[PDB]
Amino acid sequence: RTIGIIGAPFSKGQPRGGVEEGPTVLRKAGLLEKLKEQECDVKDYGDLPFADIPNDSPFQIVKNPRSVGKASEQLAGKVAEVKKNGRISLVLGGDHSLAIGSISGHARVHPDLGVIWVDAHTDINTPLTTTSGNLHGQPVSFLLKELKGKIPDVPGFSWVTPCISAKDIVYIGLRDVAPGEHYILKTLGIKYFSMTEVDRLGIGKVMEETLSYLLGRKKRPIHLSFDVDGLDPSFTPATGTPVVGGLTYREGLYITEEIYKTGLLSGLDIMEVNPSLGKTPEEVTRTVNTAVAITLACFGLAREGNHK
Ligand SMILES: N[C@@H](CCCC[B-](O)(O)O)C(=O)O
Ligand SMILES: [Mn+2]
Ligand SMILES: [Mn+2]
Repeated sequence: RTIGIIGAPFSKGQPRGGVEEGPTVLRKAGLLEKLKEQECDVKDYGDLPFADIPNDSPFQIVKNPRSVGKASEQLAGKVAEVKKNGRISLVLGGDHSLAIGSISGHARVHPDLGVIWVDAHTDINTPLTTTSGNLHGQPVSFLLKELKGKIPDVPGFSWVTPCISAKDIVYIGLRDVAPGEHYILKTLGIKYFSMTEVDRLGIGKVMEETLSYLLGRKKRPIHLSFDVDGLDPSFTPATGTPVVGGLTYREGLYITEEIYKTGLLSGLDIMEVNPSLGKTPEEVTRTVNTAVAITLACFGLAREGNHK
């Protein structure tokens, strides 16, 4: 379970911009260092410099498409790289649009990967369903095979090619899903566990089924794209789109303690942490701390204890 820290200080996937200064708060909070206290082999590929694109006019109402499509394309090759090194890719990111390039490059080296998406939103808006233009709520849209042919030609993404099927992804923690997104959910038959199902089943059963839905016929690679807003705002408040009634600190730790234990963690994304959105000093450290703990759990830190 070797690690390949990959920093993606990107933000042009939504309005607020301090999200790109996240690989910093995390890195400085002690991430890579605390990972060493664990039997983790860690190699930091440094922060990915995402040069700006000055000339990036809206495509229809889709914002910074070329800036977003390039930074995702940039990450795709960088993630493919650490993956072709026998390392789990750790993507400390800015916004969640980077999951287009994150999952994409992972699939290049591992086309049989299953995606586990922890979020309050499904982020499955097509350039035609979305009503905000923020590309951070459309990433799953560019990634699914079923929908290609329904995904227009947004400038900057011609390097993309649907890598996963609707049946290779699960959603945990949904509580804010748009009408266009819900129809794509039900239509393509995407398996998901919104907050209603976590409430009915308990995260224990929720996690049992998720993994069994993904590793039932073959023990295939798992891609955990974790959005900190999946967790309730009382834990990770320094985030762009917070919704009440979210996953608890403990459920945040339970989801990842279980995933780790499969030994199949292959790729991970810690997205949407924005310090500047913390209305107070301890709001930023509580978001970053909850983000560091989710990461450590993904790599072995167990609440019951650990011993050499
Ligand atoms: N569906 C809204 C919200 C997106 C939420 C994105 B996320 O998961 O990265 O916080 C939009 O399309 O702009
Ligand atoms: Mn998201
Ligand atoms: Mn979200």
